[PDB]
Amino acid sequence: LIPTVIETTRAYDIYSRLLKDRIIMLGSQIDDNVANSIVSQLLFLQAQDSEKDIYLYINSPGGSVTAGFAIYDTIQHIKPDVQTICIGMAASMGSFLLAAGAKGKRFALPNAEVMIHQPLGGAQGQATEIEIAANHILKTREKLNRILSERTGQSIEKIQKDTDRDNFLTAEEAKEYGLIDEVMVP
Amino acid sequence: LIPTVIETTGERAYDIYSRLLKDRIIMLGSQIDDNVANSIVSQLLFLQAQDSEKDIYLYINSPGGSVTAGFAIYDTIQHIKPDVQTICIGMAASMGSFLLAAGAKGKRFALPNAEVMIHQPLGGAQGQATEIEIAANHILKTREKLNRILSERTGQSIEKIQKDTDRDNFLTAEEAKEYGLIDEVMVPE
Amino acid sequence: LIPTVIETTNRGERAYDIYSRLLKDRIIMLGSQIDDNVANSIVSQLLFLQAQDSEKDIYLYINSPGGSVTAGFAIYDTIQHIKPDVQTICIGMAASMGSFLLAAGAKGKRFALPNAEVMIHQPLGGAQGQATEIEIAANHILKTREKLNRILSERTGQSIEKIQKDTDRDNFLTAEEAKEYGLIDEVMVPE
Amino acid sequence: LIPTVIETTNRGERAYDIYSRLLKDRIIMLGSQIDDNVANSIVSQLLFLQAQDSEKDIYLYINSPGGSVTAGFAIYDTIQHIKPDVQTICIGMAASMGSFLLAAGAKGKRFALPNAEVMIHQPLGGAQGQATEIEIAANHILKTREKLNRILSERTGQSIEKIQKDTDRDNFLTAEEAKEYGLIDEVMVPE
Amino acid sequence: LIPTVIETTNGERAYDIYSRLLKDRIIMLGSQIDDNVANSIVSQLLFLQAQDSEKDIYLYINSPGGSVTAGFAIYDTIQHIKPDVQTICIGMAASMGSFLLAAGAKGKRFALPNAEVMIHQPLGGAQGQATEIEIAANHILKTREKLNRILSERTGQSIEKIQKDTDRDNFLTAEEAKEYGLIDEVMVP
Amino acid sequence: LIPTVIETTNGERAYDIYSRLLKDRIIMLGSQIDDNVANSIVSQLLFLQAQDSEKDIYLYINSPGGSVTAGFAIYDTIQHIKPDVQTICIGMAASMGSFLLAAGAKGKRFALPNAEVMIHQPLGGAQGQATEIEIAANHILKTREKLNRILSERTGQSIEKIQKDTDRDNFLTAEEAKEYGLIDEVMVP
Amino acid sequence: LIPTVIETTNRGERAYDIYSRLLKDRIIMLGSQIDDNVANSIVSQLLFLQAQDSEKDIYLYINSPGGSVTAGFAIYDTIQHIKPDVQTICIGMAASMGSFLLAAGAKGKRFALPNAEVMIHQPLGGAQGQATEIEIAANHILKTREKLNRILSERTGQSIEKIQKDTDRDNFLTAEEAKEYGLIDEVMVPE
Amino acid sequence: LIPTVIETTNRGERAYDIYSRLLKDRIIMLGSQIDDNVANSIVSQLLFLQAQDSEKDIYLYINSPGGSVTAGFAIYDTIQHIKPDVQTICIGMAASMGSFLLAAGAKGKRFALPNAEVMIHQPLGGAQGQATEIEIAANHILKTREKLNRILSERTGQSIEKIQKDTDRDNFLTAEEAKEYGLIDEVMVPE
Ligand SMILES: CCCC/C=C/C(=O)N[C@@H](Cc1cc(F)cc(F)c1)C(=O)N[C@H]1COC(=O)[C@@H]2C[C@@H](C)CN2C(=O)[C@H](C)NC(=O)[C@@H]2CCCCN2C(=O)[C@@H]2CCCN2C1=O
Ligand SMILES: CCCC/C=C/C(=O)N[C@@H](Cc1cc(F)cc(F)c1)C(=O)N[C@H]1COC(=O)[C@@H]2C[C@@H](C)CN2C(=O)[C@H](C)NC(=O)[C@@H]2CCCCN2C(=O)[C@@H]2CCCN2C1=O
Ligand SMILES: CCCC/C=C/C(=O)N[C@@H](Cc1cc(F)cc(F)c1)C(=O)N[C@H]1COC(=O)[C@@H]2C[C@@H](C)CN2C(=O)[C@H](C)NC(=O)[C@@H]2CCCCN2C(=O)[C@@H]2CCCN2C1=O
Ligand SMILES: CCCC/C=C/C(=O)N[C@@H](Cc1cc(F)cc(F)c1)C(=O)N[C@H]1COC(=O)[C@@H]2C[C@@H](C)CN2C(=O)[C@H](C)NC(=O)[C@@H]2CCCCN2C(=O)[C@@H]2CCCN2C1=O
Ligand SMILES: CCCC/C=C/C(=O)N[C@@H](Cc1cc(F)cc(F)c1)C(=O)N[C@H]1COC(=O)[C@@H]2C[C@@H](C)CN2C(=O)[C@H](C)NC(=O)[C@@H]2CCCCN2C(=O)[C@@H]2CCCN2C1=O
Ligand SMILES: CCCC/C=C/C(=O)N[C@@H](Cc1cc(F)cc(F)c1)C(=O)N[C@H]1COC(=O)[C@@H]2C[C@@H](C)CN2C(=O)[C@H](C)NC(=O)[C@@H]2CCCCN2C(=O)[C@@H]2CCCN2C1=O
Ligand SMILES: CCCC/C=C/C(=O)N[C@@H](Cc1cc(F)cc(F)c1)C(=O)N[C@H]1COC(=O)[C@@H]2C[C@@H](C)CN2C(=O)[C@H](C)NC(=O)[C@@H]2CCCCN2C(=O)[C@@H]2CCCN2C1=O
Ligand SMILES: CCCC/C=C/C(=O)N[C@@H](Cc1cc(F)cc(F)c1)C(=O)N[C@H]1COC(=O)[C@@H]2C[C@@H](C)CN2C(=O)[C@H](C)NC(=O)[C@@H]2CCCCN2C(=O)[C@@H]2CCCN2C1=O
Repeated sequence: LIPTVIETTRAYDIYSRLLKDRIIMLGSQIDDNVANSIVSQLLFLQAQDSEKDIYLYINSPGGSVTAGFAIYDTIQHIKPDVQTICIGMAASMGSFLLAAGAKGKRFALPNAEVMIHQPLGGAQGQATEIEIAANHILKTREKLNRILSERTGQSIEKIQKDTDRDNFLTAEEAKEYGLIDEVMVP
Repeated sequence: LIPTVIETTGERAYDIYSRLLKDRIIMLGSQIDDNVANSIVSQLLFLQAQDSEKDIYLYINSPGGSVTAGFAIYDTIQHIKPDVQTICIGMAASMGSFLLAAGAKGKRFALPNAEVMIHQPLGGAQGQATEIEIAANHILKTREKLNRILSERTGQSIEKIQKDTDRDNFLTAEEAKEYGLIDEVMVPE
Repeated sequence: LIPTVIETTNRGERAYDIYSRLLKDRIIMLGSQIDDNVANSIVSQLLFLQAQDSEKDIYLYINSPGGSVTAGFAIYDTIQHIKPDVQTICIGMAASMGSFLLAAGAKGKRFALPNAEVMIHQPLGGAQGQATEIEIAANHILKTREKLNRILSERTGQSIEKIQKDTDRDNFLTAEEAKEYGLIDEVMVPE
Repeated sequence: LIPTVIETTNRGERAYDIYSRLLKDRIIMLGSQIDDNVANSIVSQLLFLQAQDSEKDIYLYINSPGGSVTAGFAIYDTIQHIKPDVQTICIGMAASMGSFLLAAGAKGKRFALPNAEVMIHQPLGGAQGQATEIEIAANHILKTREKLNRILSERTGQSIEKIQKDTDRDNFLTAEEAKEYGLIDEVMVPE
Repeated sequence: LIPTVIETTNGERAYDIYSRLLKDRIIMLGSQIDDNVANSIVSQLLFLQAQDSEKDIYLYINSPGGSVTAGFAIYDTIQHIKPDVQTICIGMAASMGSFLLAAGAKGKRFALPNAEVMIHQPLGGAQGQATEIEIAANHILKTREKLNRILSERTGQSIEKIQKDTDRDNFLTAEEAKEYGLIDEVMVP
Repeated sequence: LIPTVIETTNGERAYDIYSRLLKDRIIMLGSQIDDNVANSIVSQLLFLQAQDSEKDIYLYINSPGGSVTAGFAIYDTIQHIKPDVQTICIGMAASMGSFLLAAGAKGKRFALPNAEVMIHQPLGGAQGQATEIEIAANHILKTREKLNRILSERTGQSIEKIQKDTDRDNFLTAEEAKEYGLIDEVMVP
Repeated sequence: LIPTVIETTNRGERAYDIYSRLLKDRIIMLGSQIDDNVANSIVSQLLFLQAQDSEKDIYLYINSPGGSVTAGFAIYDTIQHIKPDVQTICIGMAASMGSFLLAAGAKGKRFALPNAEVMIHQPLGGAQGQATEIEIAANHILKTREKLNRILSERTGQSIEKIQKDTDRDNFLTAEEAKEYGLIDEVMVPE
Repeated sequence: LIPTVIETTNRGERAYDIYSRLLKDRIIMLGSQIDDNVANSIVSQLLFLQAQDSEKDIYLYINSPGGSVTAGFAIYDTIQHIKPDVQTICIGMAASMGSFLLAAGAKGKRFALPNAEVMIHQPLGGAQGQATEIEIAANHILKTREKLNRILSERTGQSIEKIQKDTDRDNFLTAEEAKEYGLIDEVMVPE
């Protein structure tokens, strides 16, 4: 399953060994369980050293918006720069969090994919209940577009237009858009 | 389970519902879907073709169902020349109560222990925010359309109907009369 | 699954399903669970027989575990509305709305066969969701119960209080006990 | 899949399904599990056959595993109520409520074929819920067993005590054993 | 997909194929034997005796058997009625099917050259208390003793031999079934 | 996949990330509230008081709520213990989650700038007799009156306003929740 | 997912799961549905705590919907058997057998938190089969209700008659209502 | 789900699961449905404790609905084989093979707590297939029942005839009734 590594100076699972050097893996669908683990890792690493950079590695299709905002707010709240690196795919809220990294320190590997889209949801019941859920999800999208605007340097209007459908971007296209700063080269 | 009857006028065999239709009675006694709506519409148009002067009688024991199917029946009632009397037996709920109130003025009835339920329309939305936005706007406009027509038929204000249909509202025959959904409570002869 | 019978008169030979044959002699069979389809059949049959003859008695044979309350009331109100006396006969079992409709027959003309069972209960329902939604559903079924007890009081000669108490749990009765209660007038004596 | 028979008749040549053809000669088939649908069919048939002729015998052929007790009593009460003698013939198997209805035939006219099976047992039921609810259903099914045993005592000539002991578990009886018991009167001999 | 056949009269008359065969006193036992099948076969046997008490009846058997009690309903009706019941096996007569094949009128039990015959012991089951399992065992054992007793009388084989021969499934050719005493003749073109 | 963290001592000690946080008096309420979650949270609150009756406890909330009774187990333990319980909403505090957020020590209830807060009425159900439905309705209504009473005291809003505001699902931004009285401060970097 | 606590102790620094840590101070958690597994765990814990110290009080925290009656009586009988006083604290909810065990605590030492719920009701069960089998299960669960009511009478100071009426249907009680009833002794005040 | 306890001696600090801790003091928990896995655990525990000390008593605590007969007999024969007295204590419920094993404990040393239930019954099984296959299965379960009744006769002081009659249906007993029967010697009086 998950391999064990030995350091001379104990036994670590590979993910915990990376955390010792301030690397956090976001490598799954974002639910509350994932979000609370990332949050706790971010807070622990600040408590260890308030000044040294943190590195968030992202291979995620996204998931829950609220779970993603738990991570987003914790990134912005803490003193250290949180560097972000896209490996494989950062989609939806995973791409949102890729863009959330410290300005100048957001990366994607050359063949990594980035996807931007509008939030997904649903409601079943009375017209009033459907009205509430529609107004809530539209306000959630407004909140997402506004932050992405500030993050990428693109206008709210352009982001609305470009996320209307699923938008698949190359690592190059992600830089051009302003979702990342550099394509990390071999 | 559907019984057969014999008439003496030669002689002919009828299923009970076809026999009532002979005397211009239409039965709306199930969940309102497309099949039911198209049946009732065809029945209403046939009875007008036979006689455009004589009254038609729509007996209602229905939990409602599809709003558009209900509206297909509604629009046919209003288009045709004959007065369509409505009679609530057992229960008229949702689109069933809407169609009960759609009967010719002075000619909407309910039996003493019949129940009338009014409610807001039900639906669903899946997918993207804009897809949910369209679905929400559609069902809200559908409700506006329902509330407007009900207002005109009952005499009640649009907002009172908005308030009284927000949650499921169960009314007795007397309460439905007082509300303006019907005109008379049909008492034993 | 229903047998066919052949009938002979001035008009000749006619084939009937057995239930349609009984209907020709003003007998309606209430022999299933009560839903909207059954109710609408009964209602249509009651109205047809009044149109045929508004003086002659109608006969409702009941072998039913009840079912839908609103469906039963569609039958109930139709019985009361039409001019002819509607006799009721319990064969086998009249439970729930079945027993309500048995008590609904014309006074003096309600019967049960010596080994027929009669069951009386309170109405059954359900609610899932918000506290307000549950309140409304509770209030509806309580008012439905009030209506059932009020009518049953008139037909039996018992108080609403006694009916409330006796219907709190499922209450099974013999034919004799149903007669003593006022649900029926007579136990039908064999030949 | 049931066959159609053509018979030359007085009014004219006629096509019947075979079960309806048998009904013409006053034979009713009880050949399935006893539910409310089956019971109401049998009741209608017995009432139709009395209306045609109040004097001539009726013949009820039984190949049934039983089923519903109340549905069985709808058939029982109708048999006893009508004037004509109802003969009972067990073909294949009469079990549970099937065996009860076999025993219910007019005295001297209850038959089983040589290799036919008769099974007698106590009522089956259930209750799930509160202790009060389980008490009611237990008391109800126990009174139902008393009613069945008391009638069986009258019909077979055996004591309630003996029937109680003999029906505690499933009891399979041969045709000759059914005769000795008093469930039937005669084993039907090849003509 | 049961085909309709037409026959001329001094006009014309339509039959489904099976009802047409019954007119010439042929009963088809061509399915698994349950109570529904048994009561149908029993009624046909009784009807055909009523039409003619003298002329032979013909039972055509392509059945894998089924219910034992349903089988005995048919068996006892065959024995009761006065007409001779000829039995013809086409395809397969298994279990209670083969029992009823052997029950045909003496000298009048047939099987087609490639038709198969299977004899076996009765199948059943019980689940519950030891007392319940004992009763169900004693019942099925007595049923087997009843089957073996009659098969002995029909075949000429001893009760002990049939017990041995039916312990497991025994498949017989048409010639073997003749030799055994289950049939009298193999029917040749 | 809960990561292990290592800390130096005058040797070394391993912690799962959540147990490490508890050492500094942080309790994570980051799942649906059931009895298992409640008893875990209750035990942590009681343990931390036992360690130090003076120092603050910190409850971090990312919960969609769940059970009301399980929620009140946590609520009553917060009130009982002497230490001030600070509440911080990350991501979402919904239903009983938002109730427990509002239950934090006065002046010490927080939410992050993009964290969402949802208030609603309690959910339930009953299926059976009218008597059974009445009891279950009266019980859930009384539970709501209990929730609204406490929320009134915590927020400053009237019992009547909260009733109106929780009739349907009400989604609040971190700023709106502050203004409402559910939290005291929006936590800024 | 349950947290691990590190505590400095006399023998040395030690890692505990939080529930085992509480047990060290003589606290047992009853925080799930009561089945045989839960019951045997509680029994073992109560016996272990007597063995360590026969004099010092034990504390049973209850957040339980109830469950099995026999499993509940394994816990009840062990509480009464041991020498130490067993204090009971209702946190969140004590329902059915949960409320019974709350009432079972040493007199003067039964508590509920201000917003904690207490529910009392009659036993739940079932039977499916013969009339004899249903009789046995009905008589068994009725005797079980008598046993529970008789003990509750002793514990709360109310009559068997009152308990019978009050537990017929589900009865939800506030902490203060539980105190007036005598199920608990005290509502636990914020310190 | 099982709590951990820390123990102190000459050998220091040791952490135990609560059931392993009880086993150190020669207590075996029989607190589940009896299958082969449970039986093999009990058998291994019994043999280990004899190896440790062949004089000191062993204690078997029983909270069990029974299960497999052969599994129970593996435990039974192991109890009888080993030299130490094996005391039995019924907590909550000993039903079926659970009650058999309760009666299996050393004479004079079988206990039940005042509210513990004891149930006795006949063994349960099934058979599907040929008449010969059903006969064999019937004969096996009947002989299994003979063996159970014969042993229960010795341990209780009742006749095989009385045991056969009393075990025909599910028979529930109080602790006192179990003592009167000879299944246990003593009802365990509280402190
Ligand atoms: C090994 C474990 C280390 C745990 C680190 C937790 C931490 O840094 N929490 C953030 C809040 C937070 C939680 C979250 F989930 C997501 C976020 F983005 C942010 C925090 O408040 N940090 C404080 C320092 O720690 C605290 O002061 C105390 C004890 C610490 C164990 C827990 N605490 C708090 O949670 C409270 C809420 N924080 C405060 O009391 C102080 C003062 C009030 C405003 C919040 N706060 C601070 O903001 C303090 C002073 C400003 C610096 N300042 C922290 O860094
Ligand atoms: C025995 C079968 C009788 C069927 C009756 C159909 C009928 O009355 N249709 C309505 C339209 C309609 C359909 C529906 F589904 C729901 C509705 F509410 C209304 C109708 O058009 N009625 C006409 C009479 O019939 C028609 O003229 C012709 C032939 C008739 C067989 C079918 N037709 C039409 O469907 C068309 C659409 N109608 C017309 O052609 C004429 C002229 C154009 C406007 C519609 N129309 C009429 O309105 C005529 C005007 C003369 C009065 N005027 C009807 O009653
Ligand atoms: C061969 C088919 C015969 C169908 C018989 C229907 C019938 O008797 N309906 C009841 C209403 C009713 C329906 C129901 F479902 C359950 C009920 F309990 C009662 C009825 O109204 N009966 C009338 C006679 O019939 C009617 O006058 C006309 C035509 C008849 C085919 C249909 N109609 C009505 O449905 C309307 C509603 N009835 C009336 O218009 C008249 C006058 C307004 C009050 C109701 N009404 C009558 O009550 C008339 C005069 C009083 C006698 N009086 C009926 O018996
Ligand atoms: C071809 C259609 C034939 C229909 C025959 C029905 C019939 O005979 N019902 C039994 C009752 C009954 C029903 C049942 F389901 C199971 C039973 F066991 C018994 C019956 O009452 N028979 C009467 C004759 O018929 C009736 O008098 C009238 C009309 C008949 C169509 C229907 N009716 C009744 O149902 C009513 C209830 N019966 C009566 O009115 C008379 C007088 C009141 C007591 C019952 N009753 C009779 O008992 C009459 C006189 C005594 C002879 N006496 C019948 O045989
Ligand atoms: C077109 C429809 C033709 C229907 C043929 C029915 C018939 O033949 N029944 C067998 C009994 C039987 C039923 C069954 F399901 C399986 C069997 F194997 C046998 C019968 O009894 N046949 C009698 C003639 O018919 C009857 O006498 C009367 C009317 C007939 C419509 C029905 N009945 C009987 O069912 C009764 C039971 N039979 C009798 O009453 C007489 C006298 C009592 C003993 C039986 N029985 C006869 O055995 C009579 C006299 C001996 C000749 N004898 C029949 O052939
Ligand atoms: C490392 C483990 C720490 C365990 C902490 C348990 C604790 O604080 N329990 C609360 C009760 C409680 C339980 C719960 F689940 C939710 C709650 F909100 C509250 C408690 O009672 N605390 C006492 C101190 O502890 C106790 O006195 C004893 C031993 C402690 C191990 C367990 N006990 C009790 O549970 C009993 C019930 N408490 C008391 O006996 C005393 C006196 C009676 C009233 C309750 N009580 C107190 O309230 C005492 C005195 C007031 C201070 N006062 C506690 O702080
Ligand atoms: C750390 C491990 C501690 C284990 C403690 C078990 C224990 O106390 N069992 C209770 C019985 C019991 C079990 C149960 F599950 C629920 C209950 F309610 C009660 C018990 O009997 N306690 C004894 C002390 O322990 C025992 O004497 C011996 C060894 C102990 C390891 C196990 N034993 C017993 O189980 C036997 C049955 N008990 C006895 O032998 C003595 C004498 C016979 C009557 C029972 N008994 C006692 O009752 C002794 C003397 C009275 C005090 N008296 C205990 O407290
Ligand atoms: C620390 C592990 C201790 C394991 C204890 C096993 C044990 O006591 N087995 C019983 C057999 C048995 C197994 C079982 F599953 C359920 C039972 F009820 C009984 C046993 O045989 N016990 C012997 C002692 O042990 C043995 O001698 C040897 C080694 C022991 C590790 C295993 N063995 C046996 O299994 C064999 C079968 N036993 C014997 O060989 C001797 C001689 C042949 C007859 C059986 N037997 C004994 O009966 C010996 C001498 C009499 C005393 N006598 C045991 O107590």
